[PDB]
Amino acid sequence: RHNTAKIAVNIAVREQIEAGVGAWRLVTDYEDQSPTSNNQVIRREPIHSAC
Amino acid sequence: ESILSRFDADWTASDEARREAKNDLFFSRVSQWDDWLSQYTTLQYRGQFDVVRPVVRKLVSEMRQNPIDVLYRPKDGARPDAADVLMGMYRTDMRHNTAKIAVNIAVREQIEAGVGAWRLVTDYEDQSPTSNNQVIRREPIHSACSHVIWDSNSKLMDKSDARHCTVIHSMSQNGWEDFAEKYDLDADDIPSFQNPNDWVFPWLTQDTIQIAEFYEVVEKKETAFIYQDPVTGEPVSYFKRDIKDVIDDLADSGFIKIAERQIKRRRVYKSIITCTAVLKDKQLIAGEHIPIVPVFGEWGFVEDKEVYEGVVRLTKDGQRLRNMIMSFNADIVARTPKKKPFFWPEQIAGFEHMYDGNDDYPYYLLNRTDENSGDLPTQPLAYYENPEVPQANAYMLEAATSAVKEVATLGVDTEAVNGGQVAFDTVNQLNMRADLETYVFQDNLATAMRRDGEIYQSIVNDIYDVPRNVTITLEDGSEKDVQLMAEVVDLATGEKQVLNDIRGRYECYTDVGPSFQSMKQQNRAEILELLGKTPQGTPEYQLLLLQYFTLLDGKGVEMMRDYANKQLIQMGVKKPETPEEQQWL
Repeated sequence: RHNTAKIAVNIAVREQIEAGVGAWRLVTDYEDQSPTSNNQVIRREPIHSAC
Repeated sequence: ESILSRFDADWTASDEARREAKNDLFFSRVSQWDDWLSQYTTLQYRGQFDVVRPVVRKLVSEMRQNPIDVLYRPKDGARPDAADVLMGMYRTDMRHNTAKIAVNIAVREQIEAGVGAWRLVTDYEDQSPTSNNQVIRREPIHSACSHVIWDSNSKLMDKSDARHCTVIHSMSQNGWEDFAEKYDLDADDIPSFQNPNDWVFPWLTQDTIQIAEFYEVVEKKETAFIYQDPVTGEPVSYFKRDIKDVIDDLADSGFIKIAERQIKRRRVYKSIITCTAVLKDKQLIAGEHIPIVPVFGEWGFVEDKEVYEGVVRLTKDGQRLRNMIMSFNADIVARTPKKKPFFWPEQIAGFEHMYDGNDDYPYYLLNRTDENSGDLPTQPLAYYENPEVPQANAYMLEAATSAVKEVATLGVDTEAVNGGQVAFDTVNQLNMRADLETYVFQDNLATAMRRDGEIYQSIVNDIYDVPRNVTITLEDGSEKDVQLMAEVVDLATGEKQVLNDIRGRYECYTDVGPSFQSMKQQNRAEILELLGKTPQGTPEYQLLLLQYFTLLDGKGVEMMRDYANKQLIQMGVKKPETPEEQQWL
């Protein structure tokens, strides 16, 4: 459903050279985006400018 | 009103305008027009200098592999012959399209002219045939660089929800086009909009025309179905539930349920949040959301004010004083007061005809006499002597000429291994799904494939049950012809206009990858290198001949799919989709 992470992997690996590492964003807990049997995976993503 | 929320923060745009936003035009100011910055004590004439195309120009010619023609990912939800409701819908490529260039405008839009906003088909079709089979068009917008500011989502967008910043489309004195279906009388709504064109007021061209009223703002929704507290009267009956771990069967603890969630919304109306007002109502539309989405490149930002994604101008070092040559020569070819050969011209310039080029050149009265002096070597050497005779530009001309040792060295390779995919391409493929993503994840009301709903014809099941005498059919040739005449049926009937998010009606998901267009393209990988694919032997007799057709589904040869009927039946493989007909024998 999501084959590749477009910019998320790109700036994350470059930022750690540029600045100190940050956090990694995710949907908190459950039952908001597309709840159902099967159907549940949330793709990787860094946090917002907390680095 | 009492709360300034959406407006007050929107007064901040012009607060940084005097610093970042008025000079944020750099993209088009370095790419075109005038970069004038620090100048003082100057004269006018200057200002066509184009060295910036070499860096910007190859990126639009960079990659021809962006179009990525790809076909038909299947899945396990519905088998490929269960897709029968569409057929040739998007098999058409796209409609007859002005937008085949539009995506090519979008791929350079990471900055270019400040990122534009994307536009799709405000309302339904004017042309109304049957057998819908609907393809479509797209356009972005121009300008709108720093004039629009986006704090919304900006990170992971599948746009499963319709939250948008501002959607209404036009700018012009005919821009009142946008509402042509709507109210549309005198255009009297009188807003005040966004005029940051730096003005000392020498000259002209300010127009106030803009149509902006917010559309859909901050949707917030909670469901967590089928759990509640039925008794005691319930002040603000609805409440919030998240964690589900340890619950088990409570059914006998009390009331039965058999309940569904009717959408419960009274949204306190700030009414489209127009600083002035909106004069019309009833924006509630159909099933799911509005198909329009944004178009987006790579994202990065730091703090309050920034400058983003340097590509165009890396040479800003030498761009400044390499034009001091204008002051070297063009200044001194002007200012010169009479380069002079002073030998014995103490009186110098005589009567007119001397400098008119009269007759022949020899001159008159070069004379010398001196009163009490004494004579020693007076030596008039000075012709104004020497220009700056630049030396270091046998050196420094190359540094302003070449910073590309640091720049153009990016992606050194020719072809074959070590491909040329760069960060520009890798993020843009998620735009192409707009040809499809817009039509699918939305639920929408009736396409009315056959006789609208016609939910069940099952009534016909009433006529056949025959207890008294029944016999099996005696040997059957002749009239039966095509089968399916009603005898006994269990149809697995249910399909509804809005089937909400449920699987089995879904179409296709993201196929993105390299340029492979799938009918067996990567099993034989051609490119420029490998050769031997499927050599001769027993396996190829059943492999390359029947299975490999570069002609796709083409009907120019009907013996493509005709192998199976009278020849291979003893082996038992067929490979049509088996729509219609059979054998005689």
